[PDB]
Amino acid sequence: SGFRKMAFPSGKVEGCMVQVTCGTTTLNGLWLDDVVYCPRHVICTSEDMLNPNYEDLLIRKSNHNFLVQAGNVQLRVIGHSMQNCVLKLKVDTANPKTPKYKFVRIQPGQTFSVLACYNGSPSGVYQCAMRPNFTIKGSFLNGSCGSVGFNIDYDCVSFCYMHHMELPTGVHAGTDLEGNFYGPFVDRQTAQAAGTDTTITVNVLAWLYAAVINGDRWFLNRFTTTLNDFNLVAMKYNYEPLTQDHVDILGPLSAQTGIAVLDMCASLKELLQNGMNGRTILGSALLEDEFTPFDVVRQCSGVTFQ
Amino acid sequence: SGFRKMAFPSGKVEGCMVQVTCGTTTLNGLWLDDVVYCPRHVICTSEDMLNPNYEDLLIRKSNHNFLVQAGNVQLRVIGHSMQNCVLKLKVDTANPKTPKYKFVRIQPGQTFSVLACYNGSPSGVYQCAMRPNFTIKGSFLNGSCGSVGFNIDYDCVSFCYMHHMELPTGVHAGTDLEGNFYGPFVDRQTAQAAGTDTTITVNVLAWLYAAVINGDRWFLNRFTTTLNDFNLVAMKYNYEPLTQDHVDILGPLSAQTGIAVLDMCASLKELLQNGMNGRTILGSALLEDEFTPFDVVRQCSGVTFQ
Ligand SMILES: *[C@](O)(C(=O)N1CC(F)(F)C1)[C@H](C[C@@H]1CCCNC1=O)NC(=O)[C@@H]1[C@@H]2[C@H](CN1C(=O)[C@@H](NC(=O)C(F)(F)F)C(C)(C)C)C2(C)C
Ligand SMILES: *[C@](O)(C(=O)N1CC(F)(F)C1)[C@H](C[C@@H]1CCCNC1=O)NC(=O)[C@@H]1[C@@H]2[C@H](CN1C(=O)[C@@H](NC(=O)C(F)(F)F)C(C)(C)C)C2(C)C
Ligand SMILES: [Cl-]
Repeated sequence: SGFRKMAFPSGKVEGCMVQVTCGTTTLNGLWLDDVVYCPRHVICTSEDMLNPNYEDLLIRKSNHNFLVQAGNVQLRVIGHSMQNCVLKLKVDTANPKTPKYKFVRIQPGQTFSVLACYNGSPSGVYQCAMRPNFTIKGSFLNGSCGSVGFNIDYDCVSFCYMHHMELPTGVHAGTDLEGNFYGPFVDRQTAQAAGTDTTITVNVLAWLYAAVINGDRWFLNRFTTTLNDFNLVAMKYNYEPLTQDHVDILGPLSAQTGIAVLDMCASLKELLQNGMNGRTILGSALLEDEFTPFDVVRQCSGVTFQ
Repeated sequence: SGFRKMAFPSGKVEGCMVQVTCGTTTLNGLWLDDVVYCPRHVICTSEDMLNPNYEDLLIRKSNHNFLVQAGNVQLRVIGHSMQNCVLKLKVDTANPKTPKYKFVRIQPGQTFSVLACYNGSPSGVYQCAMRPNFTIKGSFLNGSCGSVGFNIDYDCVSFCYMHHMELPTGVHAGTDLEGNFYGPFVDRQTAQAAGTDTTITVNVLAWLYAAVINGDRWFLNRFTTTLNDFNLVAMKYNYEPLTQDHVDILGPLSAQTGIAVLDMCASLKELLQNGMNGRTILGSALLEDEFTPFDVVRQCSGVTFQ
């Protein structure tokens, strides 16, 4: 029993983290095979970052201008290219600790683990959700750029996030590993703000199933609803629309608990309209939307990774 | 910016996890050098666990009765001994991935990372606190026994917890790595309950400093208090007494923010007496007591591990 925000074990990713320095700018890189991936603004000074011309700064750089360290080992750069907002440095050494891996662009609502790094070294690990507004609610200090987000499937690391920047309200934006931002952000220091966020409904329902599984069942009412009535009531509270796909995704939890998805929807509608009235669910006084159905299943069914 | 419950990177510990089977009971073991450490009730059947005689069951076991697997590799046991509630299996292979390490018995209030495992494989990682009542609020399914808790200091893993059991209310109990339980629990299936828990005051204050650092400052009042008046008011709310040691421990955060500890104490007193009145601090609607001063410093100063 119990239900915690749980990250994926980080060891496979730890063995991929390097320090990248260019001029006086140092951040983190991801060393896979014989390529180091890092945010392309490693090639800027502070000054430059207000409105940088990245292809101009990069044309003026030679391989030797990039210092890549993996512990007390310098890796010689033998090539470099820019892919969108990500810089690729070819090195003369393939990373022996390269795991089985993919690059995935995740969808709003999907979670991942962030391995927060400084100077190519891990600080710690925690789970995040890609928010509907294409931000994450992270913990990142200066030096954290190049820190990555990932999922593990069994033996395979799916890299989905590389950290670039922090927006007002202390939320975070970055790219997939092909250097395309999530959301409308740009890698320059100018006024940008996150869009107004929404609550990930399917995830809140998953979390309500997690509660039931753990014996926290007070919020279950005797009623059902239609997907129609549910979506109308939830729109008022800034909840995303629940789709039939979302309903189908919730099937495993629904089947495990014997609670139809539209019954849980009725229970949630009552929580939204009536609030929690001094009560907690799974320790929490607010509804949690940063557990996916799969996360709930993994945690409550003990899925592991090799 | 941002403030997340962050675990230590798990890679050093992952390389130490094995599966231990004895008869039909399988759980996790910790492989350091040429010793595998696991809960001693691996040598029980279900039946046995209601009131086991561990030294009797163990005398009837031979080395070969313990199957230790590390991936698709069986490690031959060449010795076995019991230390309190922990079984030590000497194996014929020293673990090549053994990190620099210590065994520490942590104090109530101190945090650690748990690497939750099943069948010797990692499921995920999350942070916990040793509660004043010597339980942790974990996430552990059947098969999780032998999962360990740890801290990383730079390069050195301090192992402080090995998981044994789950109590009513879905909280968890276990041992240090010398097999002594935290708290009054015993490794047998009989009625045991956690003592009534208390809130870790020093940790809540640390978390209030974290909030200030992140710009969440609404709860700061203009007042100060004495350590005396604070401790009287906090006793009513089931908060632990704050000691001068705790005050001294909070010095770094106090100095960084310019807020005296007894001013923060005044702010907290007001929160306890008046509640939060619909407001959140760092995303949270309840006061959080599972971040230590050091955790706050690490996260808000970017301490890393090699
Ligand atoms: C990242 O570049 C980094 O860690 N380092 C080390 C270094 F200084 F050498 C480069 C940082 C990470 C930031 C720093 C503030 C705390 N948390 C973080 O995530 N990224 C940046 O500093 C990026 C790069 C320039 C500006 N910027 C920002 O994050 C800024 N944001 C914005 O301008 C805004 F649009 F509002 F989002 C800043 C104001 C937070 C500094 C780039 C190229 C966008
Ligand atoms: C641990 O032994 C384990 O994971 N495994 C795999 C196995 F079955 F082969 C042995 C489990 C972990 C438990 C299981 C329930 C979910 N979460 C957990 O942490 N530990 C136990 O099962 C221990 C051992 C016998 C009984 N027990 C308990 O946890 C029981 N608790 C109690 O009796 C009580 F005192 F209330 F705390 C149980 C009722 C939760 C099964 C030992 C030797 C104490
Ligand atoms: Cl909360």
